[PDB]
Amino acid sequence: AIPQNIRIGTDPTYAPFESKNSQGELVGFDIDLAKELCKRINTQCTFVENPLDALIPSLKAKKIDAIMSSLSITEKRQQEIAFTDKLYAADSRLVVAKNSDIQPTVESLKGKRVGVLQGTTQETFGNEHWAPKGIEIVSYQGQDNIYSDLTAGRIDAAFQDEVAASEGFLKQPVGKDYKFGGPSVKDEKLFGVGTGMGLRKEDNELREALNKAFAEMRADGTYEKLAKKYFDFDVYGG
Repeated sequence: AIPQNIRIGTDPTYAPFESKNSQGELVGFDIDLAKELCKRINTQCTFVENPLDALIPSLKAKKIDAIMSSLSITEKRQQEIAFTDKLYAADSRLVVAKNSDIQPTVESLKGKRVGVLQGTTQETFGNEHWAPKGIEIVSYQGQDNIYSDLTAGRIDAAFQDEVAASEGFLKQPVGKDYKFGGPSVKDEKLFGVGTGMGLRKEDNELREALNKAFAEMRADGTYEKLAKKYFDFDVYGG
């Protein structure tokens, strides 16, 4: 028998990713997924505010039944707990201006300047991945600073996620001025397959479901359909 009620901990921090209604209602892209799952699981879903750093402890304190946030999933993390409801693939994407023709390849990247966001696997990984390749990389401490450089042409391209890029980049007039270099490259191991919900292994039955429900969404293209609606990109590409 499945749980009578499911407690989810979601703390909106990125409008594009989530948000809150002044009417007291809760809205967000990740929320819509949970609802669809709630029906499939045939149970009640309750959202509780709480920061990631608190989500992990809360899960241990049995305070929450599941964790739903931007938190990325990784093999190393899987060894600790169980993950599912995978939202989207968080690989990488290249953003360049139509003026400069750049294709998904380290070669064409050689001699080109690339900007990255400090405090990430890209910079650290790049410092070695794109280091011996003879590629110049710059780390920034501002998210908007990176886009500003791109719009200025100070950077030949930036390694960002597809969903995050389109969700914001394209979702903003900035993308209109420039938008090219879809699929790029990057180690998926750093961020795993992408992002998902943090569940405990004991969730043998729940995991079996959520996973089953996810497969159904793919069969009916519910996931892909929603993605195409929210934004025009490729989930597979990540």
